[PDB]
Amino acid sequence: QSIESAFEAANTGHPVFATVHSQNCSAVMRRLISRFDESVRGAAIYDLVETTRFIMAQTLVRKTDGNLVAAREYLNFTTDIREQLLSLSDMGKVASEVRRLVDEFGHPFSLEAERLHSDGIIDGHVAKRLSMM
Amino acid sequence: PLHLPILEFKTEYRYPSTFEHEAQFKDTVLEFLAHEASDIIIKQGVAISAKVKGTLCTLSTRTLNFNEIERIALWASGSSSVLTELASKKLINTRYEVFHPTKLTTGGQKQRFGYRVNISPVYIQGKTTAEIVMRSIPLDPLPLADIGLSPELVNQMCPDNGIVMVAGKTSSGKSTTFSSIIRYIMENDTPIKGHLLTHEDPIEFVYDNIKSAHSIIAQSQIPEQFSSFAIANQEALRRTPNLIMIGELRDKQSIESAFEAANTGHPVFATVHSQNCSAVMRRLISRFDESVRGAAIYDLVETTRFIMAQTLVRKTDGNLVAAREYLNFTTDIREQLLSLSDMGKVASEVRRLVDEFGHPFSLEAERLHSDGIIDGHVAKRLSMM
Amino acid sequence: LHLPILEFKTEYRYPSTFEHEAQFKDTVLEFLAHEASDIIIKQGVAISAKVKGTLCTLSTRTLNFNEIERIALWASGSSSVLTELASKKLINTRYEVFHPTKLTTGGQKQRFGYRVNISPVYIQGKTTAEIVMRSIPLDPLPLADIGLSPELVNQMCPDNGIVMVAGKTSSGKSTTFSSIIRYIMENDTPIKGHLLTHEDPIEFVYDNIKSAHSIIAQSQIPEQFSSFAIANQEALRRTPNLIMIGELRDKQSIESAFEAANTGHPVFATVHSQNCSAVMRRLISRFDESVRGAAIYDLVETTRFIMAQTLVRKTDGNLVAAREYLNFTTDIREQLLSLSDMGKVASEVRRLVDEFGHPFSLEAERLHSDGIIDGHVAKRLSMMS
Repeated sequence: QSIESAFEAANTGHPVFATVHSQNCSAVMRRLISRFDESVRGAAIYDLVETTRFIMAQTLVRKTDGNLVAAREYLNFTTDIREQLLSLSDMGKVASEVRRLVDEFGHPFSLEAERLHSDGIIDGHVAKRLSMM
Repeated sequence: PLHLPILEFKTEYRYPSTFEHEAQFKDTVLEFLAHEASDIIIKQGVAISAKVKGTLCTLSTRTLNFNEIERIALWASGSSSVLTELASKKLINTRYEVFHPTKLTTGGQKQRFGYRVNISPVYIQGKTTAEIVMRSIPLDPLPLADIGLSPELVNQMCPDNGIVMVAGKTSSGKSTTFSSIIRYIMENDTPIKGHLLTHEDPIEFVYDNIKSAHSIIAQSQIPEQFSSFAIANQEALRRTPNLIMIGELRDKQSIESAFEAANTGHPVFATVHSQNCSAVMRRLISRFDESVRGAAIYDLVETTRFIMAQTLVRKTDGNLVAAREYLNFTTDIREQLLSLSDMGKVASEVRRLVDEFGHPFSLEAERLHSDGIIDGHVAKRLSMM
Repeated sequence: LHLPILEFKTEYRYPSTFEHEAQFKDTVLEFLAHEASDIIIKQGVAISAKVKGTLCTLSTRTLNFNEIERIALWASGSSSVLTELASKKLINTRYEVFHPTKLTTGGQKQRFGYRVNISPVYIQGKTTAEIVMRSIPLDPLPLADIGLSPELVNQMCPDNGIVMVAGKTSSGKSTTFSSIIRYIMENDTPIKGHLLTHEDPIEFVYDNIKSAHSIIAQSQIPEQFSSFAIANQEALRRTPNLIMIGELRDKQSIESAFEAANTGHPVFATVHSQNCSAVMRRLISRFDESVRGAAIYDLVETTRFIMAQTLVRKTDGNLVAAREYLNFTTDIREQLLSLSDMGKVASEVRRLVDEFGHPFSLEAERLHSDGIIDGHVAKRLSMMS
């Protein structure tokens, strides 16, 4: 019911900011879809792709200092990306696709870990942990 | 000085030093109303602001203290226990009418503006207050020329049967479009005449002051008179309607019900939350499982007579115009979509068909921009959809 | 001065203000002189009726919410109906008007029968009722008129078990069942004796059906029994040879059907379902998983015959009933029982209707070959239902 209310607020023309307890963007999509039964699950996937504009996953990792930094995956849902997500003939794959697309067009946790690691903000170990997210 | 919301110059009033009385408050309200206000917001933290031209304007830099907002709150609520109720966690929505003395109607008596007033818990500088919000309530259906529609086009939108859909993100534009179309229906000789039911969320528009030779309208409120929209339609079948404003098509059951209504005798006006006509098609089709999806596409193509997506774009001038893309589902179009082989290309092909025979968003932006109304960039965005 | 059309009067002068029921019945009779089919009473406007589809009235004068109160009292079974309206109760009943001037029947008198919706509306800030009465056929229709073969309906009248006709609300299941009962008691059929019908709105009456072997009692279900559950509990207390129950809509209705059938009665049920498989699946879904096995067994064992039916418009422009049906024989039923998985029953039933029944595809083929439906219509029938 929360996810549906977010849908309606979005489609009634309003920015909706929402928090999700998932590890990463793929996990966000999959988790959101899990809420909806198979009978409604097509409609739900279409609503979710059509209304989503942007997905950020965050985690806290240890800086070389010992302080924490927020590493972020994000995918930005351009009209291109959403058009691509809709046209996968099987929607069981949507989540997977998102991953792919995040990898191709977004800022995956691997890329963020490379980026922190190049700036020396992060060790190799937590870099590896973080890419694995 | 500090960053501030915009203040338009006042009309017929000097700003109150402090909000002492409901007549002061009302005078502020109709000053706002001169600066045509979509909505008006009272919060203690900031000066009174209203949504003029879909932006936030404030009349003075002065910021109301909590007692001001308490008084205003008790005026608009009409209940002293308001914050008492707010701790009781009862949600407080009511109506607040303000009458502008000098203005009067075509006939009528005394000019009235309704507001829907929600009073909602907020939390600020460490504790609970109320925020008040007054949404202006549309007065009467606007003439079609007034809202940018030609009598011809709406003639297209007034079939003997089937489904006319208007599509958009915001409810205001749909309510306005369909209310205008219904007033035009009542006032003119048109294929669809007789009993007109509308199943509205907030009954936005009223038809008390629309003269009809041939037609009657019955309006029913969203939650409170009819619990469901399903309930309201199922009962609608019992009401010998000559046109059914169904409300939004959302779930499989809503659009199957719409199919039902159309496939008896009488027109159905539906709104859809999608950006353009192709998007309308694709979205409605989404509601249906693979196995049922063929039958569903057949029903959708055969029942549909006309699809309008509208948006609001900002003209160079400093105002908001409705951009409309529309396709009329004439028998040729319907046959062409039925003549498809995949039948899953119906969305694409509907796009193509809007390009060929409809009014695409690109053409609408080209015509708007060709005239003074919109700049090249907003025209670009408009064509993009 | 703009007005809907008003009739030339036959017999009576319009009341200054509606007070007595006899004025209202007289008005209905005036409308009937003009062969008026439906009547809308609403607050803003004069009492109107649809003559040949077009709205009309007996006077320019509008009605006060008071006389809409009165009229609502008269047409509806219940008293003080507005509180029932604010209780989100759906108020459909039936209303009868006997002809004053000794218009008599083939027998002794002549009566006119009305399906009365009362619906909540919103007028000028206030909740109201709109009333709509649709003249409805009084006597069940012969099989030939609704296109049923005596052989098939004999197929569908067991000594025991459940006969279901499924369909959309606007598909005239009630008509089918009324025809089937009239034929039941007019002909020599396996089912004879005391037949009870429980009808929300009672539509058809059997007062003019002479039977050699059977008596029929009809009970209206809001007004005479508070609930369907109560009426079915009471039905067994009586000595029924056939119980036309309600829609099978929730667990309790389905269970009442189970009880009636298992105490050795034909049970006639409607289901809100597009096809037979869909009927089975829907009924099974009503039960929790813990009880759903038992419920499935009961369902297959008590079912004797399943009809889904649609009204499809035919080449002429009029509409006829397409019917898919399966007869549940001992062999069919036991074959539904003897599955590795019972959750598959629905699927199976699909299969079975294709194999042993009259599927929608076959029905569309045979309608189309005899040139009843246009080919598009046949395709739609085959696609799903």
